[PDB]
Amino acid sequence: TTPLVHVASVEKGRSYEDFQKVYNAIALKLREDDEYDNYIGYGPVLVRLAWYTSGTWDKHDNTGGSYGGTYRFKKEFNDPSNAGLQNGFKFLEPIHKEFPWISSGDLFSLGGVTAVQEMQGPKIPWRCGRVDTPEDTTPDNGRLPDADKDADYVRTFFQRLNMNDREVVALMGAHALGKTHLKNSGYEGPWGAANNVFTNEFYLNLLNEDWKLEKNDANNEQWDSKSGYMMLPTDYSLIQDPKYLSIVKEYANDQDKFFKDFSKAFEKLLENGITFPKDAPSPFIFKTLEEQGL
Ligand code: ZEM
Repeated sequence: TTPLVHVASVEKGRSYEDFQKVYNAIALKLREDDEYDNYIGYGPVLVRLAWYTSGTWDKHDNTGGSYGGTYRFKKEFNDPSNAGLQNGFKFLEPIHKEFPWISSGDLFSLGGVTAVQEMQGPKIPWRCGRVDTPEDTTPDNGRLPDADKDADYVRTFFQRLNMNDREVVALMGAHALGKTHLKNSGYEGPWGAANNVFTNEFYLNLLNEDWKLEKNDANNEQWDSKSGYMMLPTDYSLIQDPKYLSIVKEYANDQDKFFKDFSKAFEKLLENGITFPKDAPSPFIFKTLEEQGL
Protein backbone atom coordinates (compact mmCIF):
# COMPACT_ATOMS: atom_id res chain seq x y z
CA THR A 1 0.00 0.00 0.00
CA THR A 2 1.31 3.44 0.98
CA PRO A 3 5.11 3.67 1.41
CA LEU A 4 6.20 2.32 4.79
CA VAL A 5 8.76 3.91 7.11
CA HIS A 6 11.38 1.67 8.72
CA VAL A 7 12.89 3.14 11.86
CA ALA A 8 16.04 1.50 13.18
CA SER A 9 15.48 0.10 16.67
CA VAL A 10 18.56 -0.98 18.62
CA GLU A 11 18.27 -4.57 19.82
CA LYS A 12 17.11 -4.26 23.44
CA GLY A 13 20.05 -3.66 25.77
CA ARG A 14 22.72 -4.18 23.12
CA SER A 15 25.77 -1.96 22.66
CA TYR A 16 28.89 -1.73 20.48
CA GLU A 17 30.59 -4.46 22.54
CA ASP A 18 27.80 -6.94 21.76
CA PHE A 19 28.14 -6.37 18.02
CA GLN A 20 31.94 -6.52 18.05
CA LYS A 21 31.48 -9.97 19.58
CA VAL A 22 29.23 -10.95 16.67
CA TYR A 23 31.78 -9.51 14.24
CA ASN A 24 34.49 -11.54 15.95
CA ALA A 25 32.44 -14.74 15.71
CA ILE A 26 31.95 -14.20 11.98
CA ALA A 27 35.64 -13.33 11.52
CA LEU A 28 36.75 -16.38 13.49
CA LYS A 29 34.54 -18.69 11.43
CA LEU A 30 35.85 -17.11 8.22
CA ARG A 31 39.34 -18.05 9.39
CA GLU A 32 38.25 -21.57 10.40
CA ASP A 33 36.30 -22.63 7.29
CA ASP A 34 39.27 -22.02 5.01
CA GLU A 35 38.63 -24.81 2.48
CA TYR A 36 35.33 -23.55 1.12
CA ASP A 37 35.21 -23.01 -2.65
CA ASN A 38 38.69 -24.38 -3.36
CA TYR A 39 40.20 -22.39 -0.50
CA ILE A 40 38.77 -19.01 -1.47
CA GLY A 41 36.90 -19.04 1.83
CA TYR A 42 33.44 -17.64 2.63
CA GLY A 43 34.41 -13.98 2.49
CA PRO A 44 33.28 -13.29 -1.10
CA VAL A 45 29.92 -15.06 -0.87
CA LEU A 46 29.16 -13.18 2.37
CA VAL A 47 29.81 -9.86 0.62
CA ARG A 48 27.61 -11.02 -2.25
CA LEU A 49 24.86 -11.97 0.21
CA ALA A 50 25.00 -8.55 1.86
CA TRP A 51 24.78 -6.84 -1.53
CA TYR A 52 22.04 -9.08 -2.87
CA THR A 53 19.73 -8.76 0.13
CA SER A 54 20.21 -4.98 0.23
CA GLY A 55 19.95 -4.80 -3.56
CA THR A 56 16.32 -5.91 -3.39
CA TRP A 57 15.48 -2.37 -2.30
CA ASP A 58 13.25 -0.08 -4.39
CA LYS A 59 13.48 3.65 -3.60
CA HIS A 60 10.05 4.27 -5.12
CA ASP A 61 8.03 2.45 -2.44
CA ASN A 62 10.75 1.57 0.06
CA THR A 63 10.11 -2.15 -0.35
CA GLY A 64 12.96 -4.61 0.05
CA GLY A 65 16.36 -3.61 1.34
CA SER A 66 18.23 -4.95 4.35
CA TYR A 67 15.78 -3.75 7.01
CA GLY A 68 13.34 -6.65 7.25
CA GLY A 69 15.83 -9.47 6.84
CA THR A 70 12.99 -11.53 5.40
CA TYR A 71 13.10 -12.80 1.82
CA ARG A 72 11.58 -15.29 -0.61
CA PHE A 73 14.22 -16.53 -3.05
CA LYS A 74 13.08 -17.58 -6.51
CA LYS A 75 13.16 -21.36 -6.99
CA GLU A 76 14.72 -21.78 -3.54
CA PHE A 77 18.16 -20.80 -4.86
CA ASN A 78 17.76 -23.03 -7.92
CA ASP A 79 17.85 -20.03 -10.27
CA PRO A 80 20.85 -18.46 -12.02
CA SER A 81 20.01 -15.18 -10.28
CA ASN A 82 20.48 -16.39 -6.70
CA ALA A 83 22.20 -19.80 -6.92
CA GLY A 84 25.06 -19.93 -4.43
CA LEU A 85 23.66 -17.51 -1.86
CA GLN A 86 22.49 -20.44 0.26
CA ASN A 87 26.16 -20.96 1.13
CA GLY A 88 26.25 -17.58 2.84
CA PHE A 89 23.07 -18.26 4.79
CA LYS A 90 24.37 -21.68 5.85
CA PHE A 91 27.58 -20.04 7.08
CA LEU A 92 25.66 -17.50 9.16
CA GLU A 93 23.22 -19.97 10.74
CA PRO A 94 25.67 -21.03 13.50
CA ILE A 95 26.42 -17.36 14.17
CA HIS A 96 22.74 -16.55 14.64
CA LYS A 97 22.40 -19.48 17.03
CA GLU A 98 25.25 -18.20 19.18
CA PHE A 99 23.75 -14.69 19.15
CA PRO A 100 19.96 -15.24 18.88
CA TRP A 101 19.27 -11.62 19.87
CA ILE A 102 20.62 -10.06 16.66
CA SER A 103 18.11 -9.31 13.90
CA SER A 104 18.43 -11.14 10.58
CA GLY A 105 18.98 -7.90 8.68
CA ASP A 106 21.74 -6.85 11.05
CA LEU A 107 23.39 -10.27 10.71
CA PHE A 108 23.24 -10.41 6.91
CA SER A 109 24.66 -6.91 6.49
CA LEU A 110 27.23 -7.32 9.27
CA GLY A 111 28.41 -10.46 7.50
CA GLY A 112 29.28 -8.36 4.47
CA VAL A 113 31.04 -5.69 6.52
CA THR A 114 33.00 -8.29 8.46
CA ALA A 115 34.09 -10.09 5.29
CA VAL A 116 35.33 -6.90 3.62
CA GLN A 117 37.38 -5.85 6.64
CA GLU A 118 38.84 -9.27 7.40
CA MET A 119 39.90 -9.51 3.75
CA GLN A 120 41.98 -6.34 4.28
CA GLY A 121 39.41 -4.00 2.79
CA PRO A 122 38.40 -0.54 4.05
CA LYS A 123 36.70 -0.04 7.40
CA ILE A 124 32.96 0.17 6.78
CA PRO A 125 30.87 2.03 9.37
CA TRP A 126 27.88 -0.12 10.29
CA ARG A 127 24.70 0.68 12.21
CA CYS A 128 22.44 -1.72 14.11
CA GLY A 129 18.67 -1.53 14.43
CA ARG A 130 17.25 -3.52 11.53
CA VAL A 131 14.06 -5.25 12.68
CA ASP A 132 12.87 -8.64 11.45
CA THR A 133 9.59 -8.33 9.58
CA PRO A 134 8.08 -11.79 9.16
CA GLU A 135 4.67 -11.60 7.43
CA ASP A 136 6.21 -8.92 5.19
CA THR A 137 8.63 -10.77 2.92
CA THR A 138 10.40 -9.48 -0.16
CA PRO A 139 10.66 -11.88 -3.12
CA ASP A 140 13.92 -11.38 -5.04
CA ASN A 141 12.20 -12.14 -8.36
CA GLY A 142 13.45 -9.69 -10.98
CA ARG A 143 14.79 -7.25 -8.39
CA LEU A 144 18.52 -7.88 -8.92
CA PRO A 145 20.49 -7.04 -12.12
CA ASP A 146 21.08 -9.28 -15.14
CA ALA A 147 24.73 -9.81 -16.11
CA ASP A 148 24.13 -9.96 -19.87
CA LYS A 149 23.42 -6.24 -20.21
CA ASP A 150 25.17 -2.99 -21.19
CA ALA A 151 26.14 0.29 -19.53
CA ASP A 152 22.76 1.94 -20.12
CA TYR A 153 21.08 -0.97 -18.33
CA VAL A 154 23.51 -0.80 -15.41
CA ARG A 155 23.11 2.95 -15.03
CA THR A 156 19.31 2.75 -15.11
CA PHE A 157 19.19 -0.27 -12.81
CA PHE A 158 21.19 1.37 -10.04
CA GLN A 159 19.05 4.49 -10.13
CA ARG A 160 16.46 2.34 -8.33
CA LEU A 161 18.98 1.93 -5.51
CA ASN A 162 19.69 5.68 -5.61
CA MET A 163 23.29 5.17 -6.75
CA ASN A 164 25.11 7.50 -9.16
CA ASP A 165 27.95 6.77 -11.61
CA ARG A 166 30.73 6.97 -9.02
CA GLU A 167 28.78 4.88 -6.53
CA VAL A 168 28.08 2.21 -9.15
CA VAL A 169 31.70 1.92 -10.31
CA ALA A 170 32.95 1.85 -6.72
CA LEU A 171 30.51 -0.87 -5.69
CA MET A 172 31.45 -3.04 -8.67
CA GLY A 173 35.02 -3.13 -7.37
CA ALA A 174 33.79 -5.82 -5.00
CA HIS A 175 34.14 -8.19 -7.95
CA ALA A 176 37.81 -8.31 -7.06
CA LEU A 177 36.40 -10.92 -4.66
CA GLY A 178 35.43 -14.51 -5.36
CA LYS A 179 34.35 -15.78 -8.75
CA THR A 180 31.46 -16.78 -10.96
CA HIS A 181 30.54 -20.48 -10.86
CA LEU A 182 29.08 -22.02 -14.02
CA LYS A 183 26.53 -24.12 -12.11
CA ASN A 184 25.35 -21.09 -10.15
CA SER A 185 24.98 -18.20 -12.60
CA GLY A 186 25.96 -19.61 -15.97
CA TYR A 187 29.28 -17.75 -15.87
CA GLU A 188 32.67 -19.20 -14.98
CA GLY A 189 35.89 -17.73 -13.67
CA PRO A 190 37.43 -15.26 -11.20
CA TRP A 191 37.77 -11.55 -11.93
CA GLY A 192 41.32 -11.54 -10.59
CA ALA A 193 44.20 -13.32 -8.86
CA ALA A 194 43.68 -12.42 -5.18
CA ASN A 195 40.18 -13.87 -4.79
CA ASN A 196 40.01 -13.28 -1.04
CA VAL A 197 41.92 -10.04 -0.58
CA PHE A 198 40.07 -6.76 -1.07
CA THR A 199 42.04 -4.49 -3.43
CA ASN A 200 41.38 -2.35 -6.52
CA GLU A 201 42.45 -5.26 -8.77
CA PHE A 202 39.08 -5.28 -10.55
CA TYR A 203 39.86 -1.94 -12.21
CA LEU A 204 43.47 -2.77 -13.01
CA ASN A 205 42.43 -6.00 -14.72
CA LEU A 206 39.72 -4.26 -16.74
CA LEU A 207 42.28 -1.78 -18.07
CA ASN A 208 45.46 -3.87 -18.30
CA GLU A 209 44.34 -7.33 -19.42
CA ASP A 210 43.76 -8.43 -23.01
CA TRP A 211 40.10 -9.41 -23.20
CA LYS A 212 38.27 -11.58 -25.72
CA LEU A 213 34.50 -11.93 -25.88
CA GLU A 214 33.41 -15.56 -26.20
CA LYS A 215 30.86 -18.15 -25.11
CA ASN A 216 31.40 -20.19 -21.96
CA ASP A 217 30.29 -23.77 -21.33
CA ALA A 218 26.78 -22.47 -20.63
CA ASN A 219 26.69 -20.72 -24.02
CA ASN A 220 26.70 -17.29 -22.35
CA GLU A 221 29.01 -14.54 -23.54
CA GLN A 222 31.71 -13.32 -21.17
CA TRP A 223 35.06 -11.59 -21.55
CA ASP A 224 38.11 -13.78 -20.93
CA SER A 225 41.78 -12.91 -20.51
CA LYS A 226 44.92 -14.98 -21.10
CA SER A 227 45.62 -14.70 -17.37
CA GLY A 228 42.56 -16.82 -16.67
CA TYR A 229 40.30 -13.99 -15.52
CA MET A 230 36.82 -13.08 -16.71
CA MET A 231 34.44 -10.12 -16.80
CA LEU A 232 30.65 -10.15 -17.07
CA PRO A 233 29.19 -8.07 -19.88
CA THR A 234 28.04 -5.61 -17.21
CA ASP A 235 31.56 -5.39 -15.75
CA TYR A 236 33.05 -4.79 -19.17
CA SER A 237 30.47 -2.07 -19.87
CA LEU A 238 32.32 0.06 -17.31
CA ILE A 239 35.12 0.57 -19.82
CA GLN A 240 32.84 0.83 -22.87
CA ASP A 241 30.89 3.79 -21.43
CA PRO A 242 33.10 6.93 -21.37
CA LYS A 243 31.76 8.26 -18.06
CA TYR A 244 32.25 4.93 -16.29
CA LEU A 245 35.68 4.55 -17.90
CA SER A 246 37.05 7.74 -16.35
CA ILE A 247 36.04 6.53 -12.90
CA VAL A 248 37.47 3.06 -13.51
CA LYS A 249 40.76 4.75 -14.34
CA GLU A 250 40.56 6.87 -11.20
CA TYR A 251 40.15 3.85 -8.93
CA ALA A 252 42.80 1.90 -10.84
CA ASN A 253 45.25 4.67 -9.97
CA ASP A 254 44.26 5.45 -6.38
CA GLN A 255 43.76 2.61 -3.91
CA ASP A 256 42.89 4.96 -1.05
CA LYS A 257 40.24 6.81 -3.06
CA PHE A 258 38.63 3.51 -4.04
CA PHE A 259 38.61 2.32 -0.42
CA LYS A 260 37.01 5.52 0.86
CA ASP A 261 34.40 5.63 -1.92
CA PHE A 262 33.59 1.93 -1.63
CA SER A 263 33.18 2.31 2.12
CA LYS A 264 30.64 5.10 1.73
CA ALA A 265 28.75 3.40 -1.10
CA PHE A 266 28.61 0.03 0.67
CA GLU A 267 27.35 1.50 3.92
CA LYS A 268 24.78 3.47 1.93
CA LEU A 269 23.69 0.28 0.14
CA LEU A 270 23.29 -1.59 3.43
CA GLU A 271 21.34 1.32 4.92
CA ASN A 272 18.95 2.20 2.07
CA GLY A 273 15.35 2.40 3.27
CA ILE A 274 16.29 2.75 6.93
CA THR A 275 15.52 5.82 9.02
CA PHE A 276 17.97 6.45 11.86
CA PRO A 277 16.65 8.49 14.82
CA LYS A 278 18.61 11.65 15.61
CA ASP A 279 19.48 10.10 18.97
CA ALA A 280 20.45 6.72 17.53
CA PRO A 281 23.94 5.37 18.33
CA SER A 282 26.76 6.67 16.15
CA PRO A 283 27.87 4.24 13.42
CA PHE A 284 30.01 1.36 14.70
CA ILE A 285 33.52 0.90 13.31
CA PHE A 286 34.60 -2.62 14.23
CA LYS A 287 38.18 -3.65 14.88
CA THR A 288 39.51 -6.56 12.83
CA LEU A 289 40.70 -9.71 14.60
CA GLU A 290 44.22 -8.58 13.70
CA GLU A 291 43.75 -5.22 15.42
CA GLN A 292 42.52 -7.04 18.54
CA GLY A 293 45.38 -9.53 18.51
CA LEU A 294 42.84 -12.34 18.16
C1 ZEM B 1 25.72 -4.95 -12.45
C2 ZEM B 1 25.63 -5.50 -11.11
C3 ZEM B 1 25.99 -6.81 -10.73
C4 ZEM B 1 25.76 -7.96 -11.42
C5 ZEM B 1 24.99 -8.08 -12.74
C6 ZEM B 1 26.40 -9.03 -10.67
C7 ZEM B 1 26.40 -10.39 -11.02
O1 ZEM B 1 25.68 -10.76 -12.10
C8 ZEM B 1 27.10 -11.41 -10.33
C9 ZEM B 1 27.19 -12.79 -10.74
C10 ZEM B 1 26.62 -13.50 -11.97
C11 ZEM B 1 27.96 -13.43 -9.83
C12 ZEM B 1 28.41 -14.88 -9.84
C13 ZEM B 1 27.56 -15.80 -8.98
C14 ZEM B 1 28.08 -17.22 -8.97
O2 ZEM B 1 28.26 -17.78 -10.07
O3 ZEM B 1 28.31 -17.76 -7.87
C15 ZEM B 1 28.34 -12.46 -8.83
C16 ZEM B 1 29.13 -12.74 -7.72
C17 ZEM B 1 29.58 -11.82 -6.79
N1 ZEM B 1 29.27 -10.48 -6.78
ZN1 ZEM B 1 28.27 -9.45 -8.24
N2 ZEM B 1 27.07 -8.49 -9.59
C18 ZEM B 1 26.70 -7.17 -9.53
C19 ZEM B 1 26.99 -6.30 -8.47
C20 ZEM B 1 27.70 -6.60 -7.31
C21 ZEM B 1 27.91 -5.69 -6.21
C22 ZEM B 1 27.44 -4.23 -6.18
C23 ZEM B 1 28.55 -6.38 -5.23
C24 ZEM B 1 28.88 -5.94 -3.93
C25 ZEM B 1 29.31 -4.61 -3.54
C26 ZEM B 1 28.81 -7.70 -5.75
C27 ZEM B 1 29.52 -8.71 -5.09
C28 ZEM B 1 29.75 -9.99 -5.59
C29 ZEM B 1 30.66 -10.95 -5.02
C30 ZEM B 1 31.64 -10.71 -3.87
C31 ZEM B 1 30.56 -12.08 -5.76
C32 ZEM B 1 31.36 -13.38 -5.59
C33 ZEM B 1 30.56 -14.42 -4.81
C34 ZEM B 1 31.27 -15.76 -4.69
O4 ZEM B 1 30.61 -16.73 -4.25
O5 ZEM B 1 32.47 -15.85 -5.02
N3 ZEM B 1 28.27 -7.83 -7.02
N4 ZEM B 1 27.87 -11.21 -9.21
